[PDB]
Amino acid sequence: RKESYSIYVYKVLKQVHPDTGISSKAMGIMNSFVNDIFERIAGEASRLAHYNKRSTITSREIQTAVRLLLPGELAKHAVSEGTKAVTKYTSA
DNA sequence: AGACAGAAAGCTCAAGTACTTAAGCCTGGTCTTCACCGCAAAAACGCACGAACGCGCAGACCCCCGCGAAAAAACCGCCAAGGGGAAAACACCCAAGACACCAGGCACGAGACAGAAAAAAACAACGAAAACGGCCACCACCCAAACACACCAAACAC
Repeated sequence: RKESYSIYVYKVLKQVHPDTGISSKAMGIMNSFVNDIFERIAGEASRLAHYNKRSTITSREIQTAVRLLLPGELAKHAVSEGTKAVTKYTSA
């Protein structure tokens, strides 16, 4: 039962485009994409942590990594989204 | 009132103490110039876990061989337009000069802010029980794959 991001990418698609489906080949592309972005961000956060002699990866490390990797408006909106989500989550 | 005496500062004259020098030149050799202090991190050896090792079974799936339809791939030929060569020329860039700027070097001052130290707690990891989200199995539906018709419209000729 080798695990994947499929259910979520289909949930998000159904939210943004209720009448649009997804081929298996394109679904594979999305899984690869998610995995790749995950590894870019986590790796940058790891480097940041090591440089500053810290042992925990917190939201600050992730935010900075996002700012370093995502170009322009992609970064600005991603940061907004991430901040909104961690705000909503802490205040439950 | 004055005359006598005693008590004074003074003054001088013997003991004790601090300080100084100690011939000129010359030749070799040997020895030594922070010592004792102790943390860093590279390393020794035991102990216990557990990750990877072995080996055995399952079967999935990769290799090989077969025949046919179909198409792309190979070969040949005309030829046109494109790559390349030669030529003009003009004004774009390099070169040389004189005058001047500001980069560079050194200096000192002030202090913002980086690195360290000591405290203190909120936050992450651990063990545990728990149940529901995400996976597999398998069904049915309809998007796009396909074939057949057709109108449309770019191409090139004149």
